[PDB]
Amino acid sequence: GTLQTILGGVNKHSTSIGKIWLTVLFIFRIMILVVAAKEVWGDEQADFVCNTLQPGCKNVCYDHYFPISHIRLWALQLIFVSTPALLVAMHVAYRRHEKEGSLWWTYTSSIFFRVIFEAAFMYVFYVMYDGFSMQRLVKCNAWPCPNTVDCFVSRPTEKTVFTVFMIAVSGICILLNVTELCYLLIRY
Amino acid sequence: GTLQTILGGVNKHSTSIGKIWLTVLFIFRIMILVVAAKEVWGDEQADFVCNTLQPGCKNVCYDHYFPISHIRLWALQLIFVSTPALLVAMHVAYRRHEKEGSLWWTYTSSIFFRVIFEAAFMYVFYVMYDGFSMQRLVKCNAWPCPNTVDCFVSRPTEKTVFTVFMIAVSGICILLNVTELCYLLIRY
Repeated sequence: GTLQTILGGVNKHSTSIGKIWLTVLFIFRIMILVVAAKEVWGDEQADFVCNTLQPGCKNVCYDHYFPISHIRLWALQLIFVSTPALLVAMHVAYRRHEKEGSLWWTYTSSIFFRVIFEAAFMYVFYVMYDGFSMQRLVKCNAWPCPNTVDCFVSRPTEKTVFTVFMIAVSGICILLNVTELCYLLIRY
Repeated sequence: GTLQTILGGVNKHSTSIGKIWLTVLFIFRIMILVVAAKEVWGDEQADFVCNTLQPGCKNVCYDHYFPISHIRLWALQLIFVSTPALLVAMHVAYRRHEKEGSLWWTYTSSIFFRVIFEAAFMYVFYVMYDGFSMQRLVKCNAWPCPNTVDCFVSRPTEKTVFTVFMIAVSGICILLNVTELCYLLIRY
């Protein structure tokens, strides 16, 4: 709808890599998250199965091993990497309404925050889920589960495929931002 | 019925302790086993409850912790301590039909086997069940139970009360047999 119209304006104001490659990969990630990945995680808790009769053990074991869902993490990441661009668009429009360094300092800082947000969320993915591969079986001993209980994840393989996809694209977006930084560094 | 009539005959052929005290304690144990204890163990497996959804885990955990039921052990013990008396009764009757040392050697050996059988079964009770107290909770990890499963025993306290009763009486029967041995030892 209006999203592509809005992205058209920020498309008209960027650099070689920024106009084309960064914008395409950003839309690439949104499409994957929306049309494909969001329904892989639909039954994440409904189809989580634990071999026990203890009431409440399923709730605490799912919450222990999935403190925040993968799709919610990706939704937050896309929002954080798109706000610096949104700020520049309004900042330029505000400057136009009133009417080198002013735009240069904002644009350079704008791509600096995207690298930080991109790397921070990638780091969170690794430490929180201990690698990018999801297991079929999780062993849970949190109260009130008696001793250790076996619980089984829903669609672990398909979730691994989409996890590798999102991580790979995010790593590419980091490299593109770094090269854009270098092109504005050699300019001096 | 005829059991007391049969016990009357062996009552007429024994010694001071043997005629009265050993016979009474033997009948004492049979009454407890039959009229009281046998229905404490009636629902031993029916009311054995395990906190799991694994099919077959209840069967293997009950079999692991109760390889042979207490009442079946006591039934075997009473049979074994009553056959030496039964042999003497037929041996004497056979001797009567045909018609000091011959009866003395049999009678002395007869009370010797009762001590051995009484002590052997008491030893089995201790090693197999690790003391004379039954626990409410047993932890079981035999296949196919996943990890360790909590299982709950039926009527553990009442079974402990009758276990202490049968063990105490059996220990008294050992002492009575030993004193009878001493009385036939000082005779020389």
